[PDB]
Amino acid sequence: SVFLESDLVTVGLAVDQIVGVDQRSENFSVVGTLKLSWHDPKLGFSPDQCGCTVKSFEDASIRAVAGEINLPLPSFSFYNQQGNRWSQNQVIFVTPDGRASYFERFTVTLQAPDFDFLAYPFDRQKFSIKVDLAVPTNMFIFNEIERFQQVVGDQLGEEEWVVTSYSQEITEVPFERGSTNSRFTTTLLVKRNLEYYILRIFVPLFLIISVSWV
Amino acid sequence: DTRYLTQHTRNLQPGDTFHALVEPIGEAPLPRLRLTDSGGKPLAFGLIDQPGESVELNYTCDQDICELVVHVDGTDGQKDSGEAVYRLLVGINAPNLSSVFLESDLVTVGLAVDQIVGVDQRSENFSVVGTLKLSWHDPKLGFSPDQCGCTVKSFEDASIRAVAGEINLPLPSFSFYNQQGNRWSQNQVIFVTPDGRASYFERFTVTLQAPDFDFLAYPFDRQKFSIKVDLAVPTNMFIFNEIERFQQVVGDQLGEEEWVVTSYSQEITEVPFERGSTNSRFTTTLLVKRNLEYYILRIFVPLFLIISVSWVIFFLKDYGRQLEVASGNLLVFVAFNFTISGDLPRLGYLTVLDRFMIVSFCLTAIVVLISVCQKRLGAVGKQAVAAQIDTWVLVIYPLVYSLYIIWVYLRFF
Repeated sequence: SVFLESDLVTVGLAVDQIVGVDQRSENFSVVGTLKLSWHDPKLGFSPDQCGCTVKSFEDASIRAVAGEINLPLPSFSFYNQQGNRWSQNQVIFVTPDGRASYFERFTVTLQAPDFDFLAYPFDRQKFSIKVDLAVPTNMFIFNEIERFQQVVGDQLGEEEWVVTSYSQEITEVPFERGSTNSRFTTTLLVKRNLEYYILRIFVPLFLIISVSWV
Repeated sequence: DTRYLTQHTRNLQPGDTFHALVEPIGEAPLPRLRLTDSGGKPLAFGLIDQPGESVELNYTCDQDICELVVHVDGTDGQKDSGEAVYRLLVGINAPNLSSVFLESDLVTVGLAVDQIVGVDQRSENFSVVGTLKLSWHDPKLGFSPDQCGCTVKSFEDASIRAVAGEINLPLPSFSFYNQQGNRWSQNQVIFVTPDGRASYFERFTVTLQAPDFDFLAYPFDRQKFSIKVDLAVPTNMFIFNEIERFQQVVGDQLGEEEWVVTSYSQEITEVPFERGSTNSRFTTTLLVKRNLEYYILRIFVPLFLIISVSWVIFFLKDYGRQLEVASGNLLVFVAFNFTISGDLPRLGYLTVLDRFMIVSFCLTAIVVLISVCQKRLGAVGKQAVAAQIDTWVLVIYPLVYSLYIIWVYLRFF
């Protein structure tokens, strides 16, 4: 068994809807789910007090009442978030073992600064969901990605773009001076539906230039 | 998906017995049965019987109170066994091969739409106001009405989620799956009786996703507006089992004029979450069809008029003027065409109206292609030839007119 005692953040994320995709403002909006999990021998829920294996908590209770012992918790931030994150449930479960599992279903607006409009309307793009820790890696790191459900939902609900391939991958980033924090970069690569562009722009053009020929 | 099972039992009194049995009703492989306490610590083994097909199990209560949880282990079995059935025989005092001895906590969900505020087309979402009622017996939170000169006490949001979580017994959380943005919750009030009957309803405003928007049939299109409401917790804790219609699902006065509801659907499902864990989903679906009374009087009536003009010009045969008129009628067409506004998001497909419109425009220009030809003839001569085709066209024009309609009837219906 492993004698360096571990606290290690397991991050999972999943997109389930692409609500909005702005072009002018170069942002886009997705609904999703984000799950963090980590063993703490602490918060050791002996099930003599509770006739149960598992107890759970939501937002105001966790951030306040779990901070009653003043042991640390792995904070996190959507780096390239614009505006607000519309958090529907922020529920967090714990085992006697002391296995923390926090997932949060969310609504977000995200920046896409890697919009190349040159290839238009034949253009591909990168939609990213970069999710850092707020705390440094003196405290917490995500090391292992769990795919807790499929990253790209069957029913995204957007018709101008469709996703080609996804990418989930961890990096470590400088913060402050000489301090590094993990970043769970969750990137969709996308290509544009040209069927609109062919039928309402291209054939008309062909027709009009055909007239000049004839 | 559900490859393991539990049942939280009733509180056994001191020195009271317990009997349990599993039998494969659907010729399925043999399961492991066990009894455990309310926590993890286990009490017994469901042994494989003398016959060799039944899982016999026994235990008697020695502690001050016995909180019991029967396990049915389903991991050494048929791989992805779509159907595996079992008959679970459980009882307290009589060893035999009135009231219900599996302790129940069971979420009763009711929902009702009262307004369809907004219906976006481009973004493919829509907004409704409603009410959602959850109810469940917990012998716990047992409100003895000696403290309160009353039968019932109630709580609103900040008090329930915080102060009801003071005892740290669990509560059935829930989420609108296909919610976009925020849920505008007006009152989140929850009632309880001494009995320990939980009554939570919440009036809400929501924006919901409709990824099942087919724009092809447009403007003759029907759609599905859904309100999928999951639990956040798994079914180790809570399940909705029974739907109560606490008021009529579709309000008389929805307040929307472009669509009206055809039929509704309320129905429970169970959905995978995490790995190997299932949570209930209260799918409450409105089926909808479009009011075309707008579409008939501002799109279709005019179209008919404009194409009628192309028809009637063939009557005239003063060919210069005929052509002038036809050309003019086509010119209007352009104006009209860009007038009709479709609020549809830019779309991969042609819809119905897009197809009829494109057929209208082009041959309307074919009527102009014919006026030229006739005028030319008339000028050089063979004027009767021009008149022949005039009659010729009038016959054929409105039937290709008609079959085209019947053509798309078929493909689009």
